[PDB]
Amino acid sequence: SFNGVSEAELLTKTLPDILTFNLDIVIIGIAPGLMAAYKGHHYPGPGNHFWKCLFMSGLSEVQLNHMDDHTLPGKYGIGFTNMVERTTPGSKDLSSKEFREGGRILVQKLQKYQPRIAVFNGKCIYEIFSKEVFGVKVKNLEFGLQPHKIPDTETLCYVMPSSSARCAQFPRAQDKVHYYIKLKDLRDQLKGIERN
DNA sequence: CAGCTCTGTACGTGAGCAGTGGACAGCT
DNA sequence: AGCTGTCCACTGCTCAGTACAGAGCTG
Ligand SMILES: Nc1nc(=O)[nH]cc1C(=O)O
Repeated sequence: SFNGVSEAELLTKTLPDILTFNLDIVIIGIAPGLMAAYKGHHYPGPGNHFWKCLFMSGLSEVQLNHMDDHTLPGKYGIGFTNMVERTTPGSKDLSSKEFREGGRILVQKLQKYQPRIAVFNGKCIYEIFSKEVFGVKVKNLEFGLQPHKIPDTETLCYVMPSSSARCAQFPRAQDKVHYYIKLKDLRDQLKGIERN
């Protein structure tokens, strides 16, 4: 239990997406966790490396945490959303129907606000997104920039390893910070190419 | 065969938890 | 000195997606 709050109570709770227009980066999660639903703020968890990697990459340029998430769209042009709106404990707890339902809702949100870069935050959520939305399932899928824009917009797709600490292949935030940096370079490159 | 999909299985760090015990001040 | 308590340093845990092998497909 979290400070006396049952897990069943957290499952009923939802984590509201923080979204505006003209955003440089929208961070797409898998689906909000217990700690995330509890705090009412994105990427609380003690481990998750999100806020650590955000600082180490120089994106935030100051060390922040989940409570500053609402100030991100204004200052840093960074938004938040999820593949699945439902509050879930882990990824293995999600079915295929839920992912694809969330896939439709996600792409509709993405083609609504239309940011510069739509950043997936996992391996798996883009695998399903690419198969569902683009109808393209590629063997040996890779991280980083993707060949396909979301339909009828200019928004690029960028894939990163999940900021969750459950991932053994990327044990430390030092391992995942590499993609955050390249994301920053992509953002600066889109701004410079636009002003040209 | 060859390739593709599906299921299950195993894998590292470092933050936080409860339990443990040593340090140690306040007593008499 | 002897006893008893709090406090905290420290312990041993457990816990927050991804790659891949192999069974079961289909061409
Ligand atoms: N973006 C996320 N949000 C969550 O609530 N859990 C996990 C992720 C993730 O793996 O990116």
